[PDB]
Amino acid sequence: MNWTVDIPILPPLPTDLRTRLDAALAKPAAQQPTWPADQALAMRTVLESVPPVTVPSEIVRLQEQLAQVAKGEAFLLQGGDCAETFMDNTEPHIRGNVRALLQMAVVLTYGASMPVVKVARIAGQYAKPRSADIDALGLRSYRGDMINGFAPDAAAREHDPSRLVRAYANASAAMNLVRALTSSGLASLHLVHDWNREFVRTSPAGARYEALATEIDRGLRFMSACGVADRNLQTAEIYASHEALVLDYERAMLRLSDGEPQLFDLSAHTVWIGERTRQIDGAHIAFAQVIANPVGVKLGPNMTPELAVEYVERLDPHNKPGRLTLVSRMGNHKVRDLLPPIVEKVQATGHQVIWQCDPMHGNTHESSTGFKTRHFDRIVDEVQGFFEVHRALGTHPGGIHVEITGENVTECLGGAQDISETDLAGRYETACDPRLNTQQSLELAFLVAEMLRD
Amino acid sequence: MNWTVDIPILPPLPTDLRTRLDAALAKPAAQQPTWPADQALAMRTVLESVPPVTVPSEIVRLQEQLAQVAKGEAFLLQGGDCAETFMDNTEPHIRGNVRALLQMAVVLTYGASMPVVKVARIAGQYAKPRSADIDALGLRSYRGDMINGFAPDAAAREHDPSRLVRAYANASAAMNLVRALTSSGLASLHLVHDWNREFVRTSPAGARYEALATEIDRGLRFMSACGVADRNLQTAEIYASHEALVLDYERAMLRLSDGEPQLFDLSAHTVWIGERTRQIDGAHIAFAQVIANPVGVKLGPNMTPELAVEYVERLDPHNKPGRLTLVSRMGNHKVRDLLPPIVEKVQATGHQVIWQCDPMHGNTHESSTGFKTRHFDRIVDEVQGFFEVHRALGTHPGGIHVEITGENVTECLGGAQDISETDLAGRYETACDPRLNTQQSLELAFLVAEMLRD
Amino acid sequence: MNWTVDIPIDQLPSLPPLPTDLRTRLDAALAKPAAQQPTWPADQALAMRTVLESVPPVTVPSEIVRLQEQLAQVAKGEAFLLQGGDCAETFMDNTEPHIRGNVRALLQMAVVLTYGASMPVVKVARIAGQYAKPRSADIDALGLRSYRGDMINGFAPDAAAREHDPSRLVRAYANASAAMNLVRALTSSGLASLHLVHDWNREFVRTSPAGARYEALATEIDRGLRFMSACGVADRNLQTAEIYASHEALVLDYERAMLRLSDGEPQLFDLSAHTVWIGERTRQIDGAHIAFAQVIANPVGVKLGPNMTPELAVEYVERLDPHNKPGRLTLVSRMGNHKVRDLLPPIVEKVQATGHQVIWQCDPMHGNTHESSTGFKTRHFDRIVDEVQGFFEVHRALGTHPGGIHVEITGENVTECLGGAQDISETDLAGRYETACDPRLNTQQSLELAFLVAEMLRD
Amino acid sequence: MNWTVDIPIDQLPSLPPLPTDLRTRLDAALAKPAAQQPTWPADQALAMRTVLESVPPVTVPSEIVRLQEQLAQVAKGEAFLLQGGDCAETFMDNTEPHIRGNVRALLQMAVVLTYGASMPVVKVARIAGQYAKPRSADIDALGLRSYRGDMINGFAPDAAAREHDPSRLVRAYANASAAMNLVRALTSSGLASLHLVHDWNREFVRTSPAGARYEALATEIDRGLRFMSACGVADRNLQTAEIYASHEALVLDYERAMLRLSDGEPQLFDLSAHTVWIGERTRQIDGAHIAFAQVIANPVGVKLGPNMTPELAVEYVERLDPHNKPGRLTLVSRMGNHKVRDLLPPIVEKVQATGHQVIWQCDPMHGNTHESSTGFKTRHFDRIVDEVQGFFEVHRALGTHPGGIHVEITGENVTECLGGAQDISETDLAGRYETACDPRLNTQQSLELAFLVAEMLRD
Ligand SMILES: N[C@H](Cc1ccc(O)cc1)C(=O)O
Ligand SMILES: N[C@H](Cc1ccc(O)cc1)C(=O)O
Ligand SMILES: N[C@H](Cc1ccc(O)cc1)C(=O)O
Ligand SMILES: N[C@H](Cc1ccc(O)cc1)C(=O)O
Ligand SMILES: N[C@H](Cc1ccc(O)cc1)C(=O)O
Ligand SMILES: N[C@H](Cc1ccc(O)cc1)C(=O)O
Ligand SMILES: [Cl-]
Ligand SMILES: [Cl-]
Ligand SMILES: [Cl-]
Ligand SMILES: [Cl-]
Ligand SMILES: [Cl-]
Ligand SMILES: [Cl-]
Ligand SMILES: [Cl-]
Ligand SMILES: [Cl-]
Ligand SMILES: [Mn+2]
Ligand SMILES: [Mn+2]
Ligand SMILES: [Mn+2]
Ligand SMILES: [Mn+2]
Repeated sequence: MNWTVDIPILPPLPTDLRTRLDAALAKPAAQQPTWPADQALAMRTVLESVPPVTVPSEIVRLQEQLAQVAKGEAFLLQGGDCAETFMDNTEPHIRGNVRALLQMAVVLTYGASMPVVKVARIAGQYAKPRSADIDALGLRSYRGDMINGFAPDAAAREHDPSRLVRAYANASAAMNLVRALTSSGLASLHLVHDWNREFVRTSPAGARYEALATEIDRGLRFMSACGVADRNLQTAEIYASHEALVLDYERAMLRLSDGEPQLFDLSAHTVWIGERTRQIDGAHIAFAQVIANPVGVKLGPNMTPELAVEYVERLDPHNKPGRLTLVSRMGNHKVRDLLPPIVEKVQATGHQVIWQCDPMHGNTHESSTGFKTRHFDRIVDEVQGFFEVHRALGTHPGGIHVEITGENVTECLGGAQDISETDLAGRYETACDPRLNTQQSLELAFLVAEMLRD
Repeated sequence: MNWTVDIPILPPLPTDLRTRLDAALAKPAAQQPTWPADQALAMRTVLESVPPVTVPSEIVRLQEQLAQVAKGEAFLLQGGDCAETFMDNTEPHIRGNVRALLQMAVVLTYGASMPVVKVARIAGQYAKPRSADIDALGLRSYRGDMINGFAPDAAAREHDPSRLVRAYANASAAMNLVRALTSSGLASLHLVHDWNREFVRTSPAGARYEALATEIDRGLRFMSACGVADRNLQTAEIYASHEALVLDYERAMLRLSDGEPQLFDLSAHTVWIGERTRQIDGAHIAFAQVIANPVGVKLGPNMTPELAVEYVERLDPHNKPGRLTLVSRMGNHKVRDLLPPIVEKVQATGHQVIWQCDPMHGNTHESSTGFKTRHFDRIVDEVQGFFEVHRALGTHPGGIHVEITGENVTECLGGAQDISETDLAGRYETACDPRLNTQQSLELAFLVAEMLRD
Repeated sequence: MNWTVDIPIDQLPSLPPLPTDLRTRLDAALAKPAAQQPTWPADQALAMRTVLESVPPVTVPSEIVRLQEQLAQVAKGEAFLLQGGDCAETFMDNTEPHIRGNVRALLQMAVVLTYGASMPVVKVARIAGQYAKPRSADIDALGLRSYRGDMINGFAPDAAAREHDPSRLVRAYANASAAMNLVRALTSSGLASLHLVHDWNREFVRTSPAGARYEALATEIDRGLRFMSACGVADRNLQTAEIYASHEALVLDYERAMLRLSDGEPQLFDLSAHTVWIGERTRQIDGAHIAFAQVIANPVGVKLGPNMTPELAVEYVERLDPHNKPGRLTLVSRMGNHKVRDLLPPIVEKVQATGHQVIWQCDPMHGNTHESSTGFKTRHFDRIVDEVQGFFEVHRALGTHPGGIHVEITGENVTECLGGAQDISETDLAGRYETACDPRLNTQQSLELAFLVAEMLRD
Repeated sequence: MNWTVDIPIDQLPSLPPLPTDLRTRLDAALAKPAAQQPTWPADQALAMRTVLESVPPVTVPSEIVRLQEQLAQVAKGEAFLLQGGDCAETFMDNTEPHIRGNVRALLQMAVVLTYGASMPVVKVARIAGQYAKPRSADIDALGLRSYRGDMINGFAPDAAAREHDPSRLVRAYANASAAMNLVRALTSSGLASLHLVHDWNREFVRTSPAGARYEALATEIDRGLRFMSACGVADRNLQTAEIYASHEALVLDYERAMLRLSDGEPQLFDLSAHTVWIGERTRQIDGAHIAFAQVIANPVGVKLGPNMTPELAVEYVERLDPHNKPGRLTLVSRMGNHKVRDLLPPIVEKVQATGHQVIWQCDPMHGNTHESSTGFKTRHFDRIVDEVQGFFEVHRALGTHPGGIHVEITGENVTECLGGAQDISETDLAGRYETACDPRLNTQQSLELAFLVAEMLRD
């Protein structure tokens, strides 16, 4: 029942990188798995010899496009599953999520009148933090498939270092498919947009989006009338991202680039540090300072303007637009009060970060029926508030970071489908937080396109 | 006061072309100048040695694009001065007309969702027919600058064969400039469309066109957001056309192409035969049958379905879509009754003509103040009727043929500027029929774009 | 305590099965006898196939359809096929440097071949799945069950490692998908750039002992590239590099589990690769391998060695190109340099007369293998070049198209094939003989071969 | 009764005059003495200038700005300038065939030069206005006032025709605009296609008596083009052909009347052409021609013959490139093949030390003219080639850029220059000596020169 891998039995890092990497990893690290060190080492030794998920030239390219976002010349769409699972790492599922991002992106592009950088939560989003080590059933908490199992039994919840290699296998398989898919017919704007027009026809609030959908279609037809063939467009790039949480995994996937040599985390193109692991003197922030990838930090409602500035100065020490993304997650009822003084203070530093809205993690609650859930209207209202904040300051609302899937799940309440607490039981499939289903994700893109237009 | 040209003192036509050309020109020809034959010959001998205004490969290309029009895959915009004059053959004027066509074309392209073929009435529109040889002042009628002078005195109205060479000089100069202009910054869609947005801001009915103007701007911005640079578009082609009226001029500008050899009239890319010279057994129709250029015939209210068919069978004997354009000029109050049976009968033949609306020549009347004029609303209503006719039959409304200028003249009544009979006296500059000024021409394009959309 | 980590293969729910009609066709084909198959228990094989039936595919049908179009152009004399990579991939060497080196060598070869042929070169790597090999003897020189490639057992000369382990099917898939991922990343990186890739060809000329021989062509290629640039052709404005994946379809357990239905018409594609070939020891006309190739939509190839008859050749054409699709079938000649000029012409004539258009591809390696006095299995560069030379002569005489080459190469500076400008000797072989099977052309030899074939395309 | 038709020049209302400040500057410049001007009455000249002030321009400022950018690239060593066409255009020969033949020859030369130089070639024709020439003697060998070109008087050797006729200004404009129209049509026709144009270079090699000499390069160019095509470069996906117009700015009446203001910054452009040069006999440092060149925005050139000093050269640089704009000024060497290697280096060194970047262009014709024993004025192909050879040597020795050539050519198979592969003799000259002024390279000679210069660019 096991495939078995041989433990390799080789370029030394430049002395300074070895020193800084060691210092970063010696700092305290929250939310790490508790598995034996000798077993972790063996797994990392396997991962240090595998082909990388991404390569440095792609990360450099992403950095260039994120700079444009930071400068107000592009918009960032980041999205995908809350938690990828080994079980659902399948072609239909992956294609569903790629398609939903593409569908959203064309609508946002038209509304923003500028390019949309597409970053999927995919090919590595297998680890999550927990506030409690014992869950509501008295079991050790599920921390994602890189760590332990979702099944509600003790043995499955044991931390298993073999999941580090299993997670890489799943991630590299998914990434291969994402690459194949973005240079397939799935890339074509016309294909992708006719999907949106089917969505408009079947949605209960379709008549509401019909005008913009038609306008987009006429735009695409105009492009074609002017002689623009699909043969000669910017062909689709979808980048890979996840939360950099398990440092055993991230450190094993570091590779030294071939103009000074730098350390790149090649488990992804970009990674972010979450609320529970962003300790300013912690290993995760220190790890982010050593790697060359673009990075994000999640900023919740206890964020101060002063700490935001300290993240900016530590994480973008050389003033490189787009290197750092600050991901606002303040709850729809607070975003308007809490965000402006953070934005003002950071902007005064002269650094150019991307300001990205995560309207999901600040707006979750537990339904009467037991399922943890989010209301579509709160998610939409946070994005609305985020846009108001930036428009008042004249700063750039740079992007959104959403949890979505191309499946017709029943996880977040509301939308045009008016998903109720009752409906939640029928198709609740997430291993963790509730995702916008394909219709809700589409509807949000339309709604956000209008915010971009106004 | 004269430049003087030496009379050349040389490839024989294939025997069949010489025979057919001679037969065509021996047939009766209406509306020809009355100047001595020996003087005409000398002028034609000069014109037989000049560089051509157009070349065969451009005419072949136009034919390819007109085929697409005939098949329902493109739309034809034909427009420019009623009568070009030597006096106004200037850079500002020519640029004005090129700009007005470009402005109209972008709007029509967006509305049609397909390419617009642009054919200017330019670089040769120097001759006109007259129903009376003596005009309202008792003078011999002005027949255009290729024939005689506009000035109201006897001597200026004498027919002067030297105007054949003078007309070529003016035509080749204008064509040179048209070519320079269509590969200048004037070509750029963004430039051209910001003009339309200034028009929207200053028009008295601007609020009416604002929505479509914004929609176009968002379409252009989307194109740019998708990575379409102006560097890599279909760069502007504007073709040259005039009424083939003076056979001394047209025959002198024939050239034998270098896959069988054919006769091309290189005074223009396409030419049309007017109402007063379309005698079925006449020299003009017979001349049109010998040349390889695409051709049009104007069809007025006494047109029968049967005669239309005879034109089609004589002028498109080989069934080449786009070779023939049938130009409906029935008056706004008749187009709806008269056009359908012509369309039905021609369509039954299996030939594919372009159906083009000329909403001007069927709707002219004399104002109380003396000036010959047309009402904007009748012009618009004829185009509207033309579209209704085709939509009922499921045939392709292929194009419009309008008389326009990029100057702010006061020649046609109405439009958003509400030009009245009083206003007509202030800026009436046409050597012949009243042209839509730059604002009216633009407004019509918007109106026609909506017909194309509905 | 023995330097291994086990990776749980959790059972996960199955996606919908393939259509009953197509599975009916498949079962009939696979009831045919299959040579050279692993001996592992059926129940274990089934469990592992079940895992593979639900994994993300290595390739997708639209790429296969695109390859088929490019291979049609090859069959019609309008493109040239370059196929190459390791004789056997190993899991141990399935690393970034090794993959990058093989991708690089193939690109280096292709630009030289493109110039020489004055037509596009279709690039198909032996990569992301070449993990199984037949054997003639069930017992090797060490008295062990033979190594059958990493999909089946281990190279290490010990009993435990040599047992047939069906878990290696899944390990094979993990390695194929990781490699394919990287091949995709590399072909859209700076590695794709013609200028970058041809500068490497320039360093090669400067340092090769016989570089003076190739300088003329290398300079001429550089001048061609600079002309492109001078006419205003930007490198982003070219056909961006496609490298397809291929291997020998040997382990039917693996291939059948990697079958998928196209989205739609709908039919079976083997998504473990873009194209696969059938080997000399598994091409029985009524065997399971040919039957499997009949059922799949991918372009396929069949190796043709010196025992081939024109009649059997014709039977392959009738079974595997029944719809007369140009380029769907490639016939790969491996007759030895001393036999190709005699044995190939009758095969070609007979196939051409069928009215089908196959690709005629030259494998100049597998017919020219010998053993050194110092032990190592080896091939002579000159014999390899000479078979391709003879292959061109055959087609030139017949007015037929020499479609392409199929070679075993690596971007490593190994010492596996004798000869080349480096004059690799029998003594030298012991330095870096790293192949887990047949001797490969090293990076210099492979690049030197491309220059030589470029000259053969120019005459 | 004498085979002429008069074309009325109707007076038409004037458009707005040029700005007063700019006309003030112009008047100050044109008060300077002007050599070689027609003697026609001032009042008639004025009337004709008034007509020309309102005609559509020959060129537009955006094309001139684009040329200036391409000429900057030449000045910096990143492109090569090809300038060529008739020594004198005549109204009688300003026909479609003749224009097409000259455009064709220039394109044929440019593709060969592009390959050889491994960089873009800027194509500037001597066309659409080269209708005026200076003379040394006011009385010719027939006892007549000298022919001054068709803008001024008639070639025919009779008194009436030789009188200076200001109507010829308008006839010149009519002919320039007709020619420019056609040049524009031709450069966006199939004549633009690299393949078409290079096939002509292939026929030329096959039939030239010394074609064996050029076959290698011709084949190599063809292989480069086929490589482009093989890498997927479609001919519609290239920089579509631009051919600019130039002539010697000689008749100040014509040039000043063709001045226009750019739309906007705003400044004077001479829209009778894209670029104009000042000749050897009108380049007085304080004369009207240099002053006129100062005032206009177009790129300009100055001919530099064997009397030139480094100091005067430097004065041209200071007057005509006062803002240090690379490529705004071209210095055109015409020192004779026996003198260029001695006379050019001191001029170059001195100009380079100024810190300005001019274009160094070689005119290998006007310094190598002699008369045959059979009467005809002529030039030797070998002397022409040799000046360009010597010009390259000068720049190679100095590390400076040989910017381009300026040659007199036609697409006609005339017999005007001795030598070339056809070995044109003194006897042969009488067959087709058709130039109204200096002897031109015929189509074969001009194409042969391009191969030879291509080799000089390759070394
Ligand atoms: N070198 C691979 C290591 C590997 C590749 C891919 C993978 O998913 C896991 C492990 C092996 O020995 O198997
Ligand atoms: N594998 C990393 C550091 C490393 C070492 C060497 C190298 O080339 C890349 C990355 C660790 O956790 O120490
Ligand atoms: N060959 C021209 C003929 C010509 C050209 C242009 C023109 O506008 C009129 C006449 C000449 O002799 O003048
Ligand atoms: N110039 C024309 C006919 C013609 C003759 C010869 C030629 O090459 C073209 C056209 C005429 O009126 O007779
Ligand atoms: N869903 C995957 C199946 C898989 C994916 C990738 C892989 O390399 C092996 C197996 C799992 O259960 O782990
Ligand atoms: N408006 C023109 C001026 C002109 C145009 C073209 C030309 O070749 C000469 C003169 C005319 O009066 O005729
Ligand atoms: Cl890289
Ligand atoms: Cl599906
Ligand atoms: Cl042509
Ligand atoms: Cl103006
Ligand atoms: Cl079975
Ligand atoms: Cl053995
Ligand atoms: Cl004056
Ligand atoms: Cl003389
Ligand atoms: Mn989440
Ligand atoms: Mn009219
Ligand atoms: Mn092998
Ligand atoms: Mn000369």
